[PDB]
Amino acid sequence: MKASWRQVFAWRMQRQFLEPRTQPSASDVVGRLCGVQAQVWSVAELNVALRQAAPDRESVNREVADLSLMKTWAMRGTLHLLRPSEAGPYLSLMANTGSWLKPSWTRASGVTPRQVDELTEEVAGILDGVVLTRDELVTRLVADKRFVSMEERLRSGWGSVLKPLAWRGVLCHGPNRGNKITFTLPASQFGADWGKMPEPDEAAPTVIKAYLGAYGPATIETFDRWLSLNSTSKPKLRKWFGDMGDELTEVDVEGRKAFVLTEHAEELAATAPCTGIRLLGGFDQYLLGPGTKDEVVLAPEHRSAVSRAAGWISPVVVKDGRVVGVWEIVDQELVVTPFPDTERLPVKAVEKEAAHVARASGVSRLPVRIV
Repeated sequence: MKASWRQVFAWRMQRQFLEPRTQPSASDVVGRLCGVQAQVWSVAELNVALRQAAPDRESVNREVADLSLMKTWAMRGTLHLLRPSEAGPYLSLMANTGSWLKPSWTRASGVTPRQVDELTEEVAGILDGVVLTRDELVTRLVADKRFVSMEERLRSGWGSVLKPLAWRGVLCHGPNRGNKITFTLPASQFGADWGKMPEPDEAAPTVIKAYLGAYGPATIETFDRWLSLNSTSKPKLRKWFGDMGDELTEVDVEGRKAFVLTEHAEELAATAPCTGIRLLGGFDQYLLGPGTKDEVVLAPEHRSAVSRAAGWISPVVVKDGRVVGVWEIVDQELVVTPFPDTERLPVKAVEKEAAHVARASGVSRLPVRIV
């Protein structure tokens, strides 16, 4: 079949609870979006709240509190919100990349593959039904003879060393102790909601299904870029997609051959081309799904305005499905900065979005300035 990009954009925005507007729970949003980047917590709250007809940013904190959401390291090694019952397949595929097996990882971390296995085992035992800060956990570890020589390596580079453990499912965030972050065992925290982790082969079709269900149609390259910055074996990827067979449909999207779920093929073909304005927070999944690199969404000459140093992903103005500018809250005003070659933004449409963002931010009003 054929489809236009504006069809695809409209369909994606329907799947991602952007247009039309409904009132999904935080778990519904996180589940649908295949996770939400949560390194900056305020940004994760906003991106869920903006996907609710009546923005409810505290829904994230509440559902984290009642343990219907987990925080751990997943895609591309970054901190994600995930539904605990859905986390398995995602994590299994990350472990499959075996990033920590590379000599370069060993040289940087100061931890051997043998030692990663030992840490996996020991951390799982320490955190079983136990909540510890980083320092508390590291202190427990170095009491061990296998790890006493590693104390310096573990403290300074904990952020890197913990990721294989997260991917293997032996650690995740516990409840915050005041302002400090804690770690615990997923199995003990989530109980019957924590399923046994699948092998990568059985997990792959689940992850691919979930991905295409929000960010389809897409290529294999685009999928693995989102998953792991293209770290997966390419022959393995070919088999994963191939074994799904007619569960997938090939779509010619204005020249680009891509895969969509067959169950969504007819729906996509009937979707009207994307129209309208949408104001998305920073690090939004609408962008990160297909990737900021995708030139049909974001023009290459304007990419540096969105994706900046230290991995900053700006809030974006989306018009007809394409990124046409950025925005920022300054002095409790919503300041919009369109790109030079961007069409004149209808002020009333922007102001309506600002009111939606205002509610999602927990403030009464956000005056608009277009710069």
